[PDB]
Amino acid sequence: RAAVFDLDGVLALPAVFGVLGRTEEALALPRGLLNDAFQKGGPEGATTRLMKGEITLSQWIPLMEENCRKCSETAKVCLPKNFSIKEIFDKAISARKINRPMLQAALMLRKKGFTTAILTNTWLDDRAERDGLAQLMCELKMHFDFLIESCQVGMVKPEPQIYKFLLDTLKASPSEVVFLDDIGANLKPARDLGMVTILVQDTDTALKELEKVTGIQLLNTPAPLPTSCNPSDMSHGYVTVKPRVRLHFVELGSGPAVCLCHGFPESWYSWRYQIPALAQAGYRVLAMDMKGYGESSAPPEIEEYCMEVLCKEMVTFLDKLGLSQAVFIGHDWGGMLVWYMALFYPERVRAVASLNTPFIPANPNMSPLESIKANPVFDYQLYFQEPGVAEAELEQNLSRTFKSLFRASDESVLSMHKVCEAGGLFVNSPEEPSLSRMVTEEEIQFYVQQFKKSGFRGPLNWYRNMERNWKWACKSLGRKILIPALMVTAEKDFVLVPQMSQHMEDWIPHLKRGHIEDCGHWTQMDKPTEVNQILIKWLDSDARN
Amino acid sequence: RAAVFDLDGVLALPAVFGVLGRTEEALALPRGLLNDAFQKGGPEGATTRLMKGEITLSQWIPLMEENCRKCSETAKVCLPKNFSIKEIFDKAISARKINRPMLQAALMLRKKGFTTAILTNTWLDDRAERDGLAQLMCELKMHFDFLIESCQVGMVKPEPQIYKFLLDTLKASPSEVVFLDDIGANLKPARDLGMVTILVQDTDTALKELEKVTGIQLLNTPAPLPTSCNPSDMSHGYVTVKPRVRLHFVELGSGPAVCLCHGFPESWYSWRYQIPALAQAGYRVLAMDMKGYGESSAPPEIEEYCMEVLCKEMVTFLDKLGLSQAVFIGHDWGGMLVWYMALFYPERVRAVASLNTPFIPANPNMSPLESIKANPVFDYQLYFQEPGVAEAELEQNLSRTFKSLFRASDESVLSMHKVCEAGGLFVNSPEEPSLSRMVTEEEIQFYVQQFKKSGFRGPLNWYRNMERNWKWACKSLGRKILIPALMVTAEKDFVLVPQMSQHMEDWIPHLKRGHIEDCGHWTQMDKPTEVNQILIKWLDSDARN
Ligand SMILES: CS(=O)(=O)c1ccc([C@@H](CCNC(=O)c2ccc(C#N)cc2)c2ccc(F)cc2)cc1
Ligand SMILES: CS(=O)(=O)c1ccc([C@@H](CCNC(=O)c2ccc(C#N)cc2)c2ccc(F)cc2)cc1
Repeated sequence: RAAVFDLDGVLALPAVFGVLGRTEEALALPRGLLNDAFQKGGPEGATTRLMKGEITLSQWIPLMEENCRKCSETAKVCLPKNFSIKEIFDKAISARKINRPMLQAALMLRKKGFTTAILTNTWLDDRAERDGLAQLMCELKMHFDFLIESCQVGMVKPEPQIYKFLLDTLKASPSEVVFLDDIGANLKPARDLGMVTILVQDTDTALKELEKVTGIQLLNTPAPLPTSCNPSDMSHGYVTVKPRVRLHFVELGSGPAVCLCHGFPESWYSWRYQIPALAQAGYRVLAMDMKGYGESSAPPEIEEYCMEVLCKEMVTFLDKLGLSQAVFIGHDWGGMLVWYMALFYPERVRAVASLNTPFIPANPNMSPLESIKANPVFDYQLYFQEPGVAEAELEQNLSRTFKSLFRASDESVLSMHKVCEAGGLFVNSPEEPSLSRMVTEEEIQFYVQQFKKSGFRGPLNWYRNMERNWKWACKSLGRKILIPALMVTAEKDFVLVPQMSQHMEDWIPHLKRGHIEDCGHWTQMDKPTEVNQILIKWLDSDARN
Repeated sequence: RAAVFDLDGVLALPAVFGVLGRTEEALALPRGLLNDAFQKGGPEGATTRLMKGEITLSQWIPLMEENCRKCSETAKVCLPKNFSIKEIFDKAISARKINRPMLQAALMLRKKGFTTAILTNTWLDDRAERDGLAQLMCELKMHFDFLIESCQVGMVKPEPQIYKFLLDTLKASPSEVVFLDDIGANLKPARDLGMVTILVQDTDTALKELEKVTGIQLLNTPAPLPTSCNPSDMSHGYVTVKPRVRLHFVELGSGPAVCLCHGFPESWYSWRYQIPALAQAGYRVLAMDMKGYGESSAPPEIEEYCMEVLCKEMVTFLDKLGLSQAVFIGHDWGGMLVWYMALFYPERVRAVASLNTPFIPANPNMSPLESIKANPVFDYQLYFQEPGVAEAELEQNLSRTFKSLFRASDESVLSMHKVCEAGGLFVNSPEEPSLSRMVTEEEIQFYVQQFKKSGFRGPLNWYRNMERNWKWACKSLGRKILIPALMVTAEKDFVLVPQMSQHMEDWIPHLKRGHIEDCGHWTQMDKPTEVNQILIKWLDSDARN
């Protein structure tokens, strides 16, 4: 089945066309005058030339002016002193926003296997403010299989040929397609060809008709998840920071650079729900494969994964990309890394935020090993110390590893206490775990394929530098973090517990906080919507300025 | 040999330290008061803690205030009502600019085989305006082999240990190193260790001493070329636009996106002289391998290289990167592509500029083949038509191909007239051309290695769509280009001659122009300095806003 949506008055409101009407009233012009001038000449008039791509919007403005003068002349009325078609359309175009419920329905239909398309009468926009529209189309168009624009195909609704062209690109028969439009005249040829047609006035009634005919719930459905990433559709970047070390990243959006740093044992892909949201919010997102992971290099030496070297390489990464600063947002081990970036390279850090991981200053009077002992839930970290032991258990069955790890707070385990005595992470774990509700089998297989390259040696080495990190961290014991900073705690992270962050204000006076209840350790995919809301509010506040 | 430069008062002026003096005068304070408060406590004072990285600049401010109060108390003077150390240093830091002649000397020394370094007493900067400094250090640091900062190594000049640390990272003996500094006290330990030392007051005298001791001309040398790109040091991006098509690009900088499009038969690397300049000027540069080239995909089908498909893929490229617009700058075939982007996708084009290639509207009354015949210098294009003929000649000896093509206007040939009758491009060409003054043997071998992947089939296919491009271009004959536009002509391009652009104002009313005399077809490497000046002035005018 197929579903086809118009843009103006359907996926975007208010219909620019509906501004003519409101404008007429405001200026106290005769009803319909502006709409009349707009369509004047029908098939051979200025506006049809515009919609077929014969001329640009800026060439059209003067033509529209002329039609307005002729219409006012005929109607025996005068147009206002500073009457300006340029200004009127600027405002109408800018006012138009995405109709979220209609978009949501479109996403549901595609998710359930429909091929979807936007078919729109539109123009080539060369106005100085054309970027606003450019941004609208971009956001919408990514959610659809096809976008057919009159000005690119040289055809316009309601000409019968464009409907045949639609069916051809849909590779579907008319009876297999639903077509939604707010303009009855433009529906007729669709109906004539035999497709199901919906006349959109109010969105809710339209979606009622739409769910009735497709047999799929579209109205009053549960809150959808944020948009995710298809790895194959992303821009992949590669930067050599040292002769044998290259960092891979995925990049999306424009605006202030935002560098996302994942935890153990994860991937750039762990940010899949924030990447599109942050980009759409006006940021240039750079989601790293951290050293040891995925398409980034994974040298064997333990020392290659100490915080001092990892931080230095992140600075080099910025240097090579030509960035003086980025905002750094980290989760888990990535969260610890970003605190040290703030502490040692404040000049390069526009702002810093950590999910789950608190900033804990080094204790100069206690070995890090001792500190780890003094906390039952930290037992698995000692298990990780001896090279080879954990690698073997984690690498044995990768699908099992990730299905056991990536689980919501209710779906547990694992129980990271008494792991050493038990003799392993999964010693009490099923061979074939159920799939957690947070992930799909396909998402799990992505992580599986990523870890086939380098395995767990690199990732585990992040844990094998306790003494070295402690020494380096001690150098910072006189400092405070005084750049913009955000700490997000997760109620149900049973290792990185919210109370671990209780004293951070001592080191970070102006610290801002967020808190997510009913949220386990895997914050980004556990509660993506709330994560996105927290980060975006904080970015627009403390980074973007 | 090695050369080591201080930052403040050497590679950057004025020395922030020299603001204390000017500030004292402006406020009519006792001479030296501010400088005294700044150094108070010597080895154990607040400022030494700052320079060793014990505390940040923002923690230091209050300490400096206190020292100022104590000094004024002792001197029996009062400090002004709104005396503010924060404000004073903000201004001093911002005023500091790169000392271009000193940098130039450093570049020459490195070019001639010196290992170079910056050794600086500096601080961890967590001020709200820290990015200004971040940007200074970034620009400087890329030109040096090492940067040693006191606050990162926990040592400060003039402590003897930092000089030993310098020598260790230089891997050189004292007698092999020259050390330039504006502070005599900081030179002594260097001199004591036996290195050559230069006390920098005025830059010119310092460079006089420097050239005398190195035996290399540093003063009043010819204008250097702009900074180039080392392919291994760049960020490389990859985007799949279609199942079998991926576009590779190099990316540098932040700010408005600027997409550079090369010509035939070139590479992203053809922009090597503009990439660093444009980034430094405040743009995010994306230099493409165009379809058919380098690390981009090279499908065999001729139709894959028509303008309609190439343009559509560039739009998809923007879509996947999350960019609503980019400025498009093209040269040669890239220049033609960018004109069509402006014409068919104005919404996505922030601004458009072409080097050499004029915009020539399609002639609806003449086949493109006919038009090509009507111009002797276009003869080589007919030679290119039949698949396989030109590929064989261009692929036979790649080094020869590029050494013959990439030549300044005086160093010619080739003579692209009567190529068909002659039976080939190089039929009158030497087997082993001399190396043009525009390129090095190493640059030539880069192009050689790039074309080993896909050869010339893809690139030649750009020429094999004359009829198809003409048909598509005819659809635009009613339009004008009304977005910001720049045409740069080159006096000595004997194919894309400046007079070919004479009527462009008819189609592009607000067209801006640049013109480069004594410039051949290979504009970017022929006259990189002037290209950079023209583009940057136009960007800051018509794109950046
Ligand atoms: C029981 S639960 O709440 O669901 C939960 C589940 C999984 C984990 C993570 C934790 C990984 N992170 C760190 O070990 C870490 C340590 C120090 C700093 C510092 N500084 C940062 C991260 C984990 C644990 C064991 C694994 F084999 C894989 C992943 C945490 C809580
Ligand atoms: C004699 S000189 O002045 O030094 C000179 C040297 C080399 C060239 C370039 C020209 C390539 N470009 C185009 O053929 C082109 C055509 C139409 C549009 C359009 N629209 C764009 C480019 C060239 C020519 C032959 C080659 F084998 C390789 C490269 C031009 C002038």
